[PDB]
Amino acid sequence: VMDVMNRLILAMDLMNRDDALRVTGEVREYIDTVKIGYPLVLSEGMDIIAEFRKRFGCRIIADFKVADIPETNEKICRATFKAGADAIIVHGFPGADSVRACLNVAEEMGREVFLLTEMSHPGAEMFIQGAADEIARMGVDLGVKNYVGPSTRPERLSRLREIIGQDSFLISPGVGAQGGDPGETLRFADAIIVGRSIYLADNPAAAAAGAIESIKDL
Amino acid sequence: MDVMNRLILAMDLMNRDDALRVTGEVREYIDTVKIGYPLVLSEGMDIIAEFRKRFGCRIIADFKVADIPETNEKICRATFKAGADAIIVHGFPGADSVRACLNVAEEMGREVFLLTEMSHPGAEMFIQGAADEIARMGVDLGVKNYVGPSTRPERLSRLREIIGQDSFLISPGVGAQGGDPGETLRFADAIIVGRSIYLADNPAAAAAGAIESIKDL
Ligand SMILES: O=C1CC(=O)N([C@@H]2O[C@H](COP(=O)(O)O)[C@@H](O)[C@H]2O)C(=O)N1
Ligand SMILES: O=C1CC(=O)N([C@@H]2O[C@H](COP(=O)(O)O)[C@@H](O)[C@H]2O)C(=O)N1
Repeated sequence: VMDVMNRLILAMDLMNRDDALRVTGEVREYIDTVKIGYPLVLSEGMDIIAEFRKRFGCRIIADFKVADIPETNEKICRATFKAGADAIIVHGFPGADSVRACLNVAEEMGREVFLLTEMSHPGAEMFIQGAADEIARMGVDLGVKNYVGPSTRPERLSRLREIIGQDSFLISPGVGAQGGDPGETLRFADAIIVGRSIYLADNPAAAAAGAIESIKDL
Repeated sequence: MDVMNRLILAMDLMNRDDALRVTGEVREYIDTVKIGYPLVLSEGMDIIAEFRKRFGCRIIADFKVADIPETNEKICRATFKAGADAIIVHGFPGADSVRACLNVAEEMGREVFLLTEMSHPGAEMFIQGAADEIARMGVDLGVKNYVGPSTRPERLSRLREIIGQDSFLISPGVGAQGGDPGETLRFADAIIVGRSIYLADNPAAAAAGAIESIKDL
């Protein structure tokens, strides 16, 4: 599994190149893995991935929550890996064929797929939560090794960890702004994803250092 | 929304030259183009403005928005800033995530299309069982634009029943995936067609032929 420095992944959702680059550079000594999503990509282009690689020594997880039909999913994965992303996050709710399409491209291109099971926001309780355990089981059956689970629901995150096993890699968002606790989340997740608590702080470096300090024993 | 010939082109080619050329070859048959991530992630969001400059067509950003509310808001803002007239959002992530999109659309004068049931086989695993409820959620939220599967006419008909004749419904899965143009239009206001047109030997004839099959429709 990828060796995430300090078990902390930065969710870089700022929407302008200058600010995104500044903040990421300021926390560079604490984080070597950055999650780049559509807020930044749709604002600055896929070349932002290239710029991050050039400026920082950070792995890039493209958080695109791929959720289309198999044929389109394959195209999205190809374009994303072509740009330099180390991994891509895919939704499991659209079914097994859609996930398999992503896995096939990842295998062919030598990259990784992260399967998003349950989400962290309130709305996830409406439809996703009830399908989450089966989506996770589906991931295991398909050979998925990397997963995403919610920090906001410890009981659900714990169950997801059980389903995927200790060998699987699990990252978890919802820490900080959404209410999740760093340490508690790391009881089940290999790494925590943190966005606003760091990138909106007056001193992102201090925010990152503080978060790491609170989980130093972990 | 008034879609010319009830036909929406799904432009999923991945290079600017081919995308612009093919769209230009069928421009006389359409006035609405669905642009998704295959093209956007390959050529950039500036491609939307380019399409409006060259064709003056309506642009539906098929981004199947499926994030938390906060992120959904940012995605919609960036998308509408690029010139998209509408955006497609997944309903599976819940009401709050859809509401976030509706708010931005209202603020920027755009439309939100709610994707209920999908057209591919995998949709039967989790989405289909929640589709009717997702559609009712759309009705409760005031959603007026929906997306349903051409590949399952009975499911598309049910979606139409739930949302009513007043709502706008577009449907993908026509052609390559097995859906029939005419049958799909019995329930949907417009059909979405990708490969059957942009992958055809002669895209113009494909589009012309498709419209011919639904001539008196
Ligand atoms: O269930 C999930 C999945 C996910 O990726 N995310 C993403 O994780 C990040 C959370 O950021 P934040 O720490 O709440 O500011 C954002 O980029 C979200 O889009 C989430 O919050 N919940
Ligand atoms: O359920 C759905 C939703 C959707 O948007 N689509 C999209 O509709 C288009 C269908 O293209 P095609 O006619 O099968 O080539 C693609 O851009 C898909 O991503 C789909 O096929 N099924």
